Amino acid sequence: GSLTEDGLSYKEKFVVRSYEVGSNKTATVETIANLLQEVGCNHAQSVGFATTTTMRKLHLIWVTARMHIEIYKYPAWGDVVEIETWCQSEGRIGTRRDWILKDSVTGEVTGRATSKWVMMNQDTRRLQKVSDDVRDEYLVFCPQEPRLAFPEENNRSLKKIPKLEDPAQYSMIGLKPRRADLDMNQHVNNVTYIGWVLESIPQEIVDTHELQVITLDYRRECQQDDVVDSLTTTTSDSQFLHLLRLSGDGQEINRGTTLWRKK
Amino acid sequence: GSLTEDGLSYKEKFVVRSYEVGSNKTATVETIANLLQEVGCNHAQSVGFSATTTTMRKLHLIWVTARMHIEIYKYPAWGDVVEIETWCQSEGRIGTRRDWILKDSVTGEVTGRATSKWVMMNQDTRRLQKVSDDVRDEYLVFCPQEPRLAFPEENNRSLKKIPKLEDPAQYSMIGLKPRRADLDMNQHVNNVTYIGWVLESIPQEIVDTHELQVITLDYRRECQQDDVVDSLTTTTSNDSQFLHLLRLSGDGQEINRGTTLWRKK
Ligand SMILES: NS(=O)(=O)c1nc2ccccc2[nH]1
Ligand SMILES: NS(=O)(=O)c1nc2ccccc2[nH]1
Ligand SMILES: NS(=O)(=O)c1nc2ccccc2[nH]1
Ligand SMILES: NS(=O)(=O)c1nc2ccccc2[nH]1
Repeated sequence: GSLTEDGLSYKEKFVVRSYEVGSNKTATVETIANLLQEVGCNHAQSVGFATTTTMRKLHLIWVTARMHIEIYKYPAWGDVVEIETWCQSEGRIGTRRDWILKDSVTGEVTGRATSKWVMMNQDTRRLQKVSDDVRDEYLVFCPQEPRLAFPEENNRSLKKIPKLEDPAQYSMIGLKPRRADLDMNQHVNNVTYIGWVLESIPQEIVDTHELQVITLDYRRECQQDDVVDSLTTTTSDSQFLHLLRLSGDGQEINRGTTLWRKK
Repeated sequence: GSLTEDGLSYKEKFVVRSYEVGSNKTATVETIANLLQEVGCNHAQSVGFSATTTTMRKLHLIWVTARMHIEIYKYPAWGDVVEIETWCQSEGRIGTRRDWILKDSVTGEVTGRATSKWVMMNQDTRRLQKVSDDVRDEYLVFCPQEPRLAFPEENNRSLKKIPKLEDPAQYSMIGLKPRRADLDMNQHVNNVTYIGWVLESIPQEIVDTHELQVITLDYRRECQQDDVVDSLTTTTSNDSQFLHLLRLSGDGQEINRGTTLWRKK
């Protein structure tokens, strides 16, 4: 992988692996989300990091508030996918990381993704606005004119998501993370939550449809000793409303929506 | 990746990913096992497979793992390049063996080795059978004919008999179940998931103070998509050794048994 000519974005190519594909012999949405995360990490590394030196002193970190992914074509096993990523400052609200997925052979856009990030103290877990000091250190690595993976007005990446009401139409209960679900800092990897959301989608939908769009809001993290219930209700293509909550007290950890296209 | 000059083995390089590493910023044993599986798949593809031979597909026969043995001396760090060489060997009518050698691409030193025993099974009845001559002839042209062992040694750990853990277990992790990411393209539980489930009953204190050096796993029965598993461990022991058992949560039907050896950091 490498930074582009202007040094304001990063590209990397990936060969889709045998264990990364589902029943259709194409990459799962979890494989795609892991690849987006990997190219974001390589981008941060290439420009010197995604914590700045002043964030490290103040015990501040970037946390995902929302992830939105749209896939037109999932790459097949053995195919090469090229992913371009970049970051943008959204004033004192936080930052945004965007991605464009392309088929390396044709050059066509096969997918796009966007994510909203907020600044949090690692210890108290309290959200803070972005200070000028931190903003100035990040801006030299971002394009200053707008660059949006989802430019369109009233697009699906910025839609408000409601809270699923009991009883849910479908459910998968007692979900718990194992060591492979954790990142290097022993926190549950963000991609695991996408997997848990999808566990309450019936197998008949997965067998007859392809997932086209997924929007996920992250409210609270699942700890290593927590147990999660995944709830889904059809709102309609087929659209669903989703809710992840702790198995015991019913504390919300995530909410989202999915849109599926008939094969 | 590519077949070597003689066409009897296959090599591939991998850059260790951010999500593939544990707390030490080095690859997990599950990442290593996924990479071994990936290089085995690429080897089969390079020599014409899609690893079912012509006679196997008409007879509804497949290769299934009976045992997996992995020894790691050094886990590659995040961003490091690991080179893996793999090859197959016929073991007469018993079945086949796939071996691997892991190397640090910069130094060329051997950082790990693995071996696996495979048996022929009818896909539908699940009945094991010996390898026929017609099938054996079809895969011998892709294997070295003189012995080539990742584990040569006379009393090596890869061929040791594993006993059945007796109740009560010292440690346990109950109610483990697969999610869609744990399945392969054929909707069967991926073999690597079982390694993860075995490791779930190892205490976090062992994981924090030791590195896993050796793992031997016997596969007895598969976990179906609607099954629930209990992972059991008892210490059998500088180094710490454990005896492992995976069984179905309900009737206690054995699915796997194994051993692990851990060395103090
Ligand atoms: N909320 S989180 O993204 O799961 C998270 N919180 C964290 C605190 C310290 C270090 C890493 C963290 N990752
Ligand atoms: N973080 S976890 O993957 O949920 C986890 N923590 C563990 C501590 C001890 C034993 C098993 C464990 N599994
Ligand atoms: N026993 S197994 O390795 O989980 C397995 N059985 C199978 C039957 C048909 C197709 C793939 C399979 N994988
Ligand atoms: N155990 S699994 O094969 O990952 C799985 N999860 C499921 C959720 C809903 C319907 C069928 C499922 N199969």
